[PDB]
Amino acid sequence: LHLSKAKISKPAPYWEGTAVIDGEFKELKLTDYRGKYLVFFFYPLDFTFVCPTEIIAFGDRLEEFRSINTEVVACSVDSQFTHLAWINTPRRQGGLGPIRIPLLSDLTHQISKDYGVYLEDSGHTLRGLFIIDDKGILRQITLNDLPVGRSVDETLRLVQAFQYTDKHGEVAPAGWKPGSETIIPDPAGKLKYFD
Amino acid sequence: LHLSKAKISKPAPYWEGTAVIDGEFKELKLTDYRGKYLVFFFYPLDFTFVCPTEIIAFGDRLEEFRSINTEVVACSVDSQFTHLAWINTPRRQGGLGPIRIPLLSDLTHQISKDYGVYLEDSGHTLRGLFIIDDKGILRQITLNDLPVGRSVDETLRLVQAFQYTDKHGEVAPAGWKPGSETIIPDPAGKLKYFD
Amino acid sequence: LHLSKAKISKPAPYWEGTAVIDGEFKELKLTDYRGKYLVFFFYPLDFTFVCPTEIIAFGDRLEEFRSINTEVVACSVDSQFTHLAWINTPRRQGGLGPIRIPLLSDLTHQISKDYGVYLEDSGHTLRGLFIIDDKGILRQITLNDLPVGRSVDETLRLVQAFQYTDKHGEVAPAGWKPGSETIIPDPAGKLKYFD
Amino acid sequence: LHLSKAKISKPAPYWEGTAVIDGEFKELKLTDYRGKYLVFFFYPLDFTFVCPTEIIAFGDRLEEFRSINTEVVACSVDSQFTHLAWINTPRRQGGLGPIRIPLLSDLTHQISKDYGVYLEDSGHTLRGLFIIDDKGILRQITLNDLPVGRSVDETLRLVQAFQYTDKHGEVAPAGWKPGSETIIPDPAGKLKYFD
Amino acid sequence: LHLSKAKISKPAPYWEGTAVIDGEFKELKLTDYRGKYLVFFFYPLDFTFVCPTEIIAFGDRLEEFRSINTEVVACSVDSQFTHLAWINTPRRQGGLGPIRIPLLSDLTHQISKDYGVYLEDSGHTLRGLFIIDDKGILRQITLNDLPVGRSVDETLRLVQAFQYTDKHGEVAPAGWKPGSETIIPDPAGKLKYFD
Amino acid sequence: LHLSKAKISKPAPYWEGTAVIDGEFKELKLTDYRGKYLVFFFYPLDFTFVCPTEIIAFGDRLEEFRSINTEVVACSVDSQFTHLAWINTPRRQGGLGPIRIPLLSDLTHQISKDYGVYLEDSGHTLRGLFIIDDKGILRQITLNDLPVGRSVDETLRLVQAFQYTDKHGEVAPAGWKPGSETIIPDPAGKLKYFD
Amino acid sequence: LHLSKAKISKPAPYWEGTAVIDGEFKELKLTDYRGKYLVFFFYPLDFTFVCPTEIIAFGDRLEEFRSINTEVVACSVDSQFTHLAWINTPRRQGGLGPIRIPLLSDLTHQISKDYGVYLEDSGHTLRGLFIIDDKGILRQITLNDLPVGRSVDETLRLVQAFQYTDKHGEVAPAGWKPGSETIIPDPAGKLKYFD
Amino acid sequence: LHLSKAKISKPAPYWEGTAVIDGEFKELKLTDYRGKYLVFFFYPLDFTFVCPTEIIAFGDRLEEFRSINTEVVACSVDSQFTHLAWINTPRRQGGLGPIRIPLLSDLTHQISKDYGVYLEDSGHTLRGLFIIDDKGILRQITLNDLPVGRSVDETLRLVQAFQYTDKHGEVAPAGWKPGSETIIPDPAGKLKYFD
Amino acid sequence: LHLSKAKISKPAPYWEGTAVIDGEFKELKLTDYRGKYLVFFFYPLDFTFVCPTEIIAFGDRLEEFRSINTEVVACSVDSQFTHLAWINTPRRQGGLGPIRIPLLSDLTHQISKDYGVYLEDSGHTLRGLFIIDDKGILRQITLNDLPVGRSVDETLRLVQAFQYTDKHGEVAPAGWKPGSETIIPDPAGKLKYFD
Amino acid sequence: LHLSKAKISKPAPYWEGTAVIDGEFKELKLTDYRGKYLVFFFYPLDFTFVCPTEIIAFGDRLEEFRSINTEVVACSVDSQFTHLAWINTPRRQGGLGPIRIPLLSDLTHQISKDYGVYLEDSGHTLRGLFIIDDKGILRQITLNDLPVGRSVDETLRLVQAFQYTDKHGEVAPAGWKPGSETIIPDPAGKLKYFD
Repeated sequence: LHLSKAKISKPAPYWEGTAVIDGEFKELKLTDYRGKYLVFFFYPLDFTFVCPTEIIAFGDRLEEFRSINTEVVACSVDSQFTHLAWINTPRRQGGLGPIRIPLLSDLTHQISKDYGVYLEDSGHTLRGLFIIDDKGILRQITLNDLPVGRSVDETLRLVQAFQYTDKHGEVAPAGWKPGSETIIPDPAGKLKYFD
Repeated sequence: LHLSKAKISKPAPYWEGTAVIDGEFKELKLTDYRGKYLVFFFYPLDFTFVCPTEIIAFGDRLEEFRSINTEVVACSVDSQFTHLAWINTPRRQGGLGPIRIPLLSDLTHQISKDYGVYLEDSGHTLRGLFIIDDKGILRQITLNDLPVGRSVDETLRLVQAFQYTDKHGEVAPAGWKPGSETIIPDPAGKLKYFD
Repeated sequence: LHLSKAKISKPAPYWEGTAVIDGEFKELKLTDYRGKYLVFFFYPLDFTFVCPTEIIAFGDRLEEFRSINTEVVACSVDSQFTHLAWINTPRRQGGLGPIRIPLLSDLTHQISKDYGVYLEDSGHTLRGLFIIDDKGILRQITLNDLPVGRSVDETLRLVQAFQYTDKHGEVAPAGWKPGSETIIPDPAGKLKYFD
Repeated sequence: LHLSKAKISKPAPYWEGTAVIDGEFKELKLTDYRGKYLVFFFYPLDFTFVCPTEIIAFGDRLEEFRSINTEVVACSVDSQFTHLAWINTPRRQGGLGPIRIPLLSDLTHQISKDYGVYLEDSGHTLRGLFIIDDKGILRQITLNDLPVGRSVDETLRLVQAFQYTDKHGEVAPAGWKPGSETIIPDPAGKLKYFD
Repeated sequence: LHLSKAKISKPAPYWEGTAVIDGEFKELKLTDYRGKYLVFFFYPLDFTFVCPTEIIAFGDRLEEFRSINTEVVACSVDSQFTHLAWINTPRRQGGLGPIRIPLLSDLTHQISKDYGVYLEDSGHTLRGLFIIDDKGILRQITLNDLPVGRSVDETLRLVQAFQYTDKHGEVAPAGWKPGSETIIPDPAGKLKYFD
Repeated sequence: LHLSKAKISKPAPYWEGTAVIDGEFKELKLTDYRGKYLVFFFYPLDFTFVCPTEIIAFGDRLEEFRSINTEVVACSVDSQFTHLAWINTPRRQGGLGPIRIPLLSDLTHQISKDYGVYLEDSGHTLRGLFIIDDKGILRQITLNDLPVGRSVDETLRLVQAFQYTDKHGEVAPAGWKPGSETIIPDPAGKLKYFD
Repeated sequence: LHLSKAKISKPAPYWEGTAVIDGEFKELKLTDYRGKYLVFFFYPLDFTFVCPTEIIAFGDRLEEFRSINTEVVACSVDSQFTHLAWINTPRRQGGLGPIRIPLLSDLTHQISKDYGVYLEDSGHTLRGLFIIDDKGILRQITLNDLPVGRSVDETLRLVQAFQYTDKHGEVAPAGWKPGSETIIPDPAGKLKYFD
Repeated sequence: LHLSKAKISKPAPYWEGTAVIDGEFKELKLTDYRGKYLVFFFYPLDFTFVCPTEIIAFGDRLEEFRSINTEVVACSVDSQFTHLAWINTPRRQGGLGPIRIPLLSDLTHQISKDYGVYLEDSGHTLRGLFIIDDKGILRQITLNDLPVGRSVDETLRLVQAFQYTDKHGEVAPAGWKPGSETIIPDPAGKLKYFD
Repeated sequence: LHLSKAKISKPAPYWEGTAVIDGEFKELKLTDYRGKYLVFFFYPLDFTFVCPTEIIAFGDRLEEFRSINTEVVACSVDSQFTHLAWINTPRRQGGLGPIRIPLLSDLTHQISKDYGVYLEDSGHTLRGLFIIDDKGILRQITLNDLPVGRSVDETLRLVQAFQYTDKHGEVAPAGWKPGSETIIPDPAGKLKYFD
Repeated sequence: LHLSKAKISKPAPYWEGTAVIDGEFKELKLTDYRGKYLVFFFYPLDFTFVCPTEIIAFGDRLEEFRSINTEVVACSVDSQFTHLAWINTPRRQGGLGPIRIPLLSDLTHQISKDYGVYLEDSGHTLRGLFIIDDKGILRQITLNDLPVGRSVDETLRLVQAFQYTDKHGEVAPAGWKPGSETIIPDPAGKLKYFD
């Protein structure tokens, strides 16, 4: 039986720990992001394979999140010292190079267990991404098995859709992008859309 | 504390029930899909709002899954009788019209609870999608809060990536599509990619 | 063992939920009925067979209840959206047509379990009818297996008898209808009836 | 919480006891009735008010049940000796007179408690009636608060309905009597009834 | 393991219920007897064999108790309506005829069980008699198997003996009757009797 | 709560111990008496007051028991050495003198506690007497508070009544003595006695 | 496992009961002896064998205890009435004759069990003796199996030794008697004695 | 609550450990003494005050035990290395000097606790002596508070008494020594002694 | 409370995991070391401060262990990928450089908890060293708080002493080094060392 | 499982006991050492082998600790009396001679068990040494199997290292001694040491 504190439409489970932020160690906590959307994602291990490509994909596109009031934080079970060393490893060596996303350390595994992403037999997490709104409420959960990375395009579309539906109180159909048709969640009002 | 039987890299929890399949009631079970990938997704309620758009999006693109050895099954807590009535409601009335995807009924809520998608306060599920491989192993889990639909494009990309990595035993970086570069999961072999 | 909170001669178990009333979604509560008798009945499932005939029979004869200060509420495990769709289905198609009885939705199954009528293996209720007096006290319980409908005539006879015996403190013999002999519940007084 | 062993669609709870049958004490068992429908009914107390009218009502119309392969048995918490005294009491004194219906004695209360009809505060049953099919399965439960008697007509209508639906596998609409239209419990076949 | 609340030397267990007293139903309580001795006895069943002989033997000799400030109450598991019908049955038919002793009803079995005289296999009491003093303390317990009646003479003897020893603080030898020698309960004082 | 193993109509609780029999110490067991009725009685303490008079009353009339195939055994918590001293003490000093009834010693209190006659606050028994049949079944229980002794006449009457009803299968009315009428325990048969 | 409340150097377990003192029954308590040493001893049974010789041995030499401010109390499970009978029995018949030591009665066994001397299989005590100081602290425990009696000389020697070491704070060597050398309980001080 | 395994009449608790025996470490066991009486005694601590006097008093008188087929073993919580250093300390310094009695070491405290002589607040034993017969049954227990030594004379007296009563099946009066009168344990036989 | 499975003089707790050996990932097990002494030490974290100096000190002095049949294994909670990256970091940068000691990865924390060295609040181990003999038995445990490194010289001294005492069965005094005096563990033999 | 209260980085477990200090018995408490470092060490047994050499080693070099504000205390399960005897034993006989180090006694074993050094099978401690800082915090634990002594030099090196790191907040590399290079525990500042 799988156990987690992470529930959609409930407050995201609180976390705090040491992150590497612009080459320095800093205390970071979930509530530092109140007032903004947060994309909080776990990756298995520093110095491995799919993991740097995802951090780099989000990092290189960070201004696309920051301009819609959204922050990104990545997390693995490695220490902050390992995070720093990986950052100071050239991208060509499978390193990260300099990076604008905080890398949070979950050495005690408590944060992983709370978000239900810890693999007990391996001692690290799978690829779990969490979208948390400006009120600290968990809106979306995406978990991938180890071999397959996530999509920045898809995360962006999700954040946009949650902020849109937050604002207008209509609902976003399958595949919705900005500029797409939405639905009034009324059995009479829905007919606008379905005609 | 959230509880489920659904664990990535473990066998997907077994299910069986009545589905509507080409306008008829039929017994359907998870293991009927052994040997093929399965996209198994839950939606909140027949005769509601985001729900028909997702069923229709997958349904209208079904041959794109069937040609990569992948089936799709949708599920809600409504009865098979309600599923049939919704199918026999014109798309213009927010109905489904004829549909090639089985609609599985989870009236006892046991299947929802097993997949960890049941909302105890509402009596139906959230938007939870599950990708299960040809061996019955759970590979990917996507859960959306009620207001925001899923993406057929993204589901397809995920299925493709899991089947690719199944076959070649390399790993798929962030945003991977067919034709994209992969990584040899070796600290020496990974350097091919990172150069 | 079978369990229920519904005990004859004790206050009927409190319920509240969404009902379709006049084609609109309203909160409805058991306490809205204080001051009136209430026939509160569960039926298995919208869009089925015996179920429409029973709802229609009570609806079409509503005045016979209302003119003796009695209201009627029907309940299934279906959603309020499925209720509304059934109401908008013509009677020729097994729909209800417009209806003057509230259709209460018990989607979480709380109400059905409190009344002891929920079938664990099927995920819906059997045919359970409850007669609740104006003080909120449960007077009568009628439970039928699935294939056999209830009787509006028998329900009305029971309501009238509970009303007559509430008022006069005589008791009602077998088959009593308005205009029939009653019995004074005393070893001396009973002799007036039996001679 | 209210507890009982009696569940519709399951074997009626087994019982055995002393009954008065044609003036004599005999051991009577629920399994004596295999092969026949059984109307099994409890009444509060010998030498009381509604109770003799219900026993007489069923008694005088017994062949109406016996000619549709149905037996009737009555039960109260009173002793076999009290039952026999009551039989030997003239109808004109609230007595029973001779009757063809067995009066089963439930002095220990185990039968009452098994059928969920025992009133802990009072030490006797309410008016509970049970229709049990020829396979020993419970089909119908009718519980009345003390002041209001049951109906022979209605019991007869229900027995006929269960027998018809057993034999023809159609279902019986609200109010159904012999010669009334039934419904084919299929979404297509139902339309013959509804149209 | 046999259990009861009735202990010699301790307050007799409280009881209350409905008795037939001069043809009427009245609430009777143990505390109604404070200030008087009470012979409180159980008998198995109304309309049986030994039982009317005992009730009639104490009833017909009631003045032998009242003139020594002693009341008599009889109790069985039968309803008060059965007690009244028994009273209205002529002695020649095994009835009681009018009786001056209250007949307490113990339909719920609570009083029988508190007095340790309830027979779980039969659903009624054995023949248990209890002598309770004016202060409410249980002094004497006599329990007989079903086939053998008790003795009014022996009961009188015991009451007279307890009243004598209460008043004079001497003790009553085997077979003591009024006018008989008693013993000063003292290793010195006793010699007055034995010498 | 008062606890005991002694229950009417159930085998009398097994006992064994050392008794004084014709001035000698002997191993005695309840089962030694199988095949005959036994009057087994407890008295509080050797060298006390009511206690010798009861033992003497039975001892002096022992041939009245023996000639109806009934034995008598007395028991207290005192040791067998105390029993012997008391027997060797002249009747005029509250001693027993020679005696033909066994005096059983219950020094460990096990026998007293099994028979429910032990007084935890005093460390000895009250005056309890038991009538056990030839099959070892307990038929009668008489418990007196300390100040009041038992009756040999009443005990003989009970033994005679049990033996008579054992033999003829009729039952014995209140105050029955040898030569009195008995009752056939049958609703028709009983009318022989009452008419 | 053997259980007791009596522990050396801890307050002796409180006791109270009825003793025979100069031929009279009197309430005695352990606390009556505060301010003086007490030799408290149990013997198996009145009217037995080693038991009288021990009581007589102490009784005859009681002034040797009294003159060192020490009292003696004896106890068995026998009743106070047995104690008195035994005292009133001449020494030449194994009786005690007059005696100046209280004979405490432990009829309920509580005192024996508290002192750990009670023999569950026999229902009396072994030969146990306790030396309790003026403060109520248990100082010495001597337990003999049944066949072998205690020693007044040895008991006097112990009481004298406890009182001496209580007064001078030195300690008493093996076999110390009044007038023998004692030891200063100090690594240097001890050398006075040993050298 | 005081606990121990040592009960008079039952096999003495098994023990085994390392003893110093003639200057050497040897494994010693209780069963090594079968066929002989054993005086087994505990003393608090090596290098203390009363303790060497007791060990020396039994050692120096060992032939008084061996010539009646009795061995002596002393035990404390001290290590065997401490026992040996104590032995190699001259008597004049509070040492033992060479000794013919084994000194058992109970470093783990298990033996002390089995014998109920361990003092939890001090971490050593009180002065507890145990007389065990040739069959291994515990016959006698003597426990002294710390400040007061035991008596070799008393110990000899008890051994001689137990051996005499074992052989002759008579019992030993208070103060018995060899050559003293014993008692035939019989209410008749006893008169030979008392008369 | 602190818990561990590592007990001196008991078999060292089994472990197995992935190690970096010769720059490659290998399964390694405690049982691979049977036949050799093993120094098994935990260090807090790769890429830190005291940790490289200790690993380097043992690595650079490996021959001193291997020439006396002793191997060395280091362990932290870091992944094998972080170990490999640290090994590929030059010593001038706080890396290890190539290394001839296996670096075991304890990512699940199982091994660290089994050895009692895991710090719950920090998510890594303290400085814990374990010396395990050739039979797999744990001989020595050294635990240091974080800021203070261990000593290769002290470890080597300990290994040599355990080897010398395994071989000769003499014992090693404080500060013993090869060539120093040893002690024969006997009270007589020890005198050769101490004179 | 092995349990202990001693955890590095937490307050050393509190202790108190009798110690021998400069030839005398004194109560000694762990809190007596607040304000100073404390080397607290356990040794198996007085009058044994390695144990005196370790105490002498620390004893003779005491001022080396006392001049760096550090105290030393030794402890074994032996009594204060045995400790004093051992002190009074010439060094040439494996005795201690005078020593300035307190010898604390742990007769009850509570201190040993609290520090996790007690050997349940043997009844004494292994060789466990604990370095406790001036704030009462545990910094270092060294446990040796019985055959191998500890090192004064190494203990001294550790005390100096903890004192240096306390005061300067740098960290001490493997092998560090006074005058050796330390490390600044920061990823940038570390490079001064490593380069």
